[PDB]
Amino acid sequence: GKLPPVYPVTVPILGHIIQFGKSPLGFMQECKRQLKSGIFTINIVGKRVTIVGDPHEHSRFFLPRNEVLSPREVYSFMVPVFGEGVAYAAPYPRMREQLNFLAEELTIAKFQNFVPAIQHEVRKFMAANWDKDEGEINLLEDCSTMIINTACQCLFGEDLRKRLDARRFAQLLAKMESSLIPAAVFLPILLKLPLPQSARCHEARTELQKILSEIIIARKEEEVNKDSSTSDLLSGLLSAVYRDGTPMSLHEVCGMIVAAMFAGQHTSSITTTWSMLHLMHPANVKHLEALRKEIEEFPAQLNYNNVMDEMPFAERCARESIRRDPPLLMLMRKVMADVKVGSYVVPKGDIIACSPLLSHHDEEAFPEPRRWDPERDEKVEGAFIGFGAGVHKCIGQKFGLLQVKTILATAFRSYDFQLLRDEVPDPDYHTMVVGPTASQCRVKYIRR
Ligand code: HEM
Ligand SMILES: O=C(N[C@@H](Cn1cncn1)c1ccc(Cl)cc1Cl)c1ccc(-c2nnc(-c3ccccc3)o2)cc1
Repeated sequence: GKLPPVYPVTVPILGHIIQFGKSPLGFMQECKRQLKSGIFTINIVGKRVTIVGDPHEHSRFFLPRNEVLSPREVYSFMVPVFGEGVAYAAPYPRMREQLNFLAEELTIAKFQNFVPAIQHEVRKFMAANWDKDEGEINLLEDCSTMIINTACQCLFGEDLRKRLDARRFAQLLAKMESSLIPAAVFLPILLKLPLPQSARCHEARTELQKILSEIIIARKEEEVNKDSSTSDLLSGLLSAVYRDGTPMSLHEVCGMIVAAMFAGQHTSSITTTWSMLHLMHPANVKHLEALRKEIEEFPAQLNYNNVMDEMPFAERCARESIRRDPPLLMLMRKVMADVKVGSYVVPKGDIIACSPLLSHHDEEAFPEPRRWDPERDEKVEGAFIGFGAGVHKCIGQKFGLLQVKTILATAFRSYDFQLLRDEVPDPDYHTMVVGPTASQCRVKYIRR
């Protein structure tokens, strides 16, 4: 009656999923062009997915309440990692309380200490691995390693870090990441079947929870004497009290730690990696010299004020990396009730989606979208959705960018880099969180 245009189904069981796999951006643009409409419906394994692909209409996706546009069903596949009743799996008011508590642990007030702590970890890394006059590295692997160290330095007590060090924490997160199946969104039977991948999620989460409980017990054994107990993400969340007067359970605390550490790890690593890749490319020398000018007068020891107040260009670099190659390609909700978007009604039962990948390549909002240009601004309000928006906007943005900017400032003060390829790497769309193709990320570092 008032449905968006349906892109024709020509291969029935998997309507558009194979073409989407082959070229996510190419596919979606072709739907947009052929149907002459930013708002269109594709068919994924038999499920209607209505894409809100017109930037002018972003608010119709991001602003409706959970009860109308629901995130629970689309995050169901992450329950084995977050836990039953945690985050999106909890009743919505309780979901928001949990997410709010997490947000409060990532506030700007803590950054006074985070900045030197982060730089210290970075400098430790570089000293140990970038210690030659010049050397070849995988930049993606190395940025990932730095982000695990910097994040854990900020958010984990030293006792926790001893128990769960960078190597072990990486392995744990990797076991989780490699064992999740986003396809379960469209093949919900997967969540009910015996799968090795589900078992592995349970093992990893159980290992983490065991470690947390041992740390909690040890702190309680030792605290009365200390006069100075450990303050970290774990202790913060443990002291949270819900509006009904009850504390978070360890189960919930573990899940929220999984959520934070998982969320921050890949996105922040990938963002740092893309930024450095672009900045070291010849097409972008004007931009590199803009970064080197920004940071030229900084102390050897970055402080809060340097990073928070005096790095607007470095931040523009991070943001435009996410603009061009957003780590999260597709944001989704389940439609619980009919919703107006543009000239259309999206029916109850649809999955509705808003794709940072598609929207970031709308040529009205972002002319020449495959050009990386940190000096661009959007020409359509709210077109940039790299960190989402509205009800579920990213709560980790500032902390993520804090780490990115600190690495950029620290790396480029002491090194140049040469990309060992003519072009900036292709994005690799095969993974949950999309980064540059790992095998294309070998670079030469050169000490200054
Ligand atoms: C570093 C680059 C980052 C990018 C590009 C990014 C991107 C996003 C996006 C697109 C969303 C929206 C999800 C949706 O609409 O369904 C989101 C939400 C979220 N992000 Fe991030 N994020 C980043 C860093 C972080 C970090 C460092 C953390 C935690 C330390 C974090 C934690 C979260 C959480 C908890 C949510 C859910 C918010 C809610 O549901 O209300 N993110 N992020
Ligand atoms: O990593 C995921 N979610 C993360 C996103 N994140 C927020 N900041 C940093 N990352 C996440 C979100 C909320 C919370 Cl609290 C914890 C996490 Cl850790 C995630 C990745 C991919 C998908 C996904 N599901 N379906 C797709 C998809 C569907 C069609 C085409 C392409 C992708 O992608 C879902 C979740």
